[PDB]
Amino acid sequence: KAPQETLNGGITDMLTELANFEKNVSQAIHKYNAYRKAASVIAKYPHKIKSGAEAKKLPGVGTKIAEKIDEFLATGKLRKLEKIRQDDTSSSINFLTRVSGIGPSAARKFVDEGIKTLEDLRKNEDKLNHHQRIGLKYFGDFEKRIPREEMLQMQDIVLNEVKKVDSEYIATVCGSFRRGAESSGDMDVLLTHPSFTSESTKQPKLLHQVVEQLQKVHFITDTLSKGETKFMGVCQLPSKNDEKEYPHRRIDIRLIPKDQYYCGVLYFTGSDIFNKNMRAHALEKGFTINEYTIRPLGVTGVAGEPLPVDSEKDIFDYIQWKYREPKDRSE
DNA sequence: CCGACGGCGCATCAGC
DNA sequence: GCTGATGCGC
DNA sequence: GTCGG
Ligand code: NA
Ligand code: NA
Repeated sequence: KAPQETLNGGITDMLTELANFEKNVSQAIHKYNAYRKAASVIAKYPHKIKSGAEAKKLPGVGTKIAEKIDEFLATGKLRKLEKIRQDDTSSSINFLTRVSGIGPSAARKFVDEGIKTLEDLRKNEDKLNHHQRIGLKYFGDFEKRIPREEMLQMQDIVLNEVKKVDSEYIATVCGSFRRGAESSGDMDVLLTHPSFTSESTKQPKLLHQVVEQLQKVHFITDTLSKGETKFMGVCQLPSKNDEKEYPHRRIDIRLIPKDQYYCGVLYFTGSDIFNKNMRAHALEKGFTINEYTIRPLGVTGVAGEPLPVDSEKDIFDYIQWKYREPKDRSE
């Protein structure tokens, strides 16, 4: 259950700025993660907060954050923020990172080499790599929320081609999209083939082939990176005659060994909080999970040998939990 | 006090 | 050349 | 930055 706007947005928002600043400008992921974490739980939090103490209570919340929360309650702002908002470099530094391929080093490098806008980018592509190129290119597309309708749509295309290419494959769209989301950010493609498993001799072709196909059929426009197992690229929906071009979008496809799929599936489907809790119970029944497998916890304190997973269920099976519907994997 | 905090594929870079 | 290390995104 | 050894 989550309410939150006229409630604690002021806070969650400030925090997010904070987080960004750490990541991008700071180069402190942990700190970004920390601020995000705080931002989340408080998001979920049913009350009109009234102080830090109140929030301290939150798990994630703490001293400094709560300190902030007081100024903010009191002032309606965070002074830190104003100097940050007013500091040149920082902002530009935060902006550029928006650009897919551009991280904090690049972004800071650029800003030092004077570059600090799309333009500068545009006027400097000899100074960008591919990934960065496509990202600059697709800048607005990417930040576009994707529509499930489309998702569905997109969902269908990717779905058949694979089917066209080979019949034995398996794919599945994961993410919020799997969780039943009205909208998404990208398309996570989870796939595998029978001929591809754990101790098996890999067919790059497999993945290859699925790409090409989707390529062949002008589904996937660009290509961020690709190798025997992972492919990250740009894809689009064929334009309806006299109907303006939709947006281009993120899509990644992942190939997995059949023995680890569901784990992968399960893993990749989320939620994140869900995974945590699950990791927990699964543990309670004496096992340790991950993206790949499920292991029987050692009678000692830890002990190898992964179990036979033929489904998501099975997973659920081992830990004595009802096979949850991806829909309610909210946690 | 102090370490962990997800890890990994894939591209490009520093080096030998 | 290639190895490993670093950036990036997921 | 927060949590927890
Ligand atoms: Na706390
Ligand atoms: Na970026």
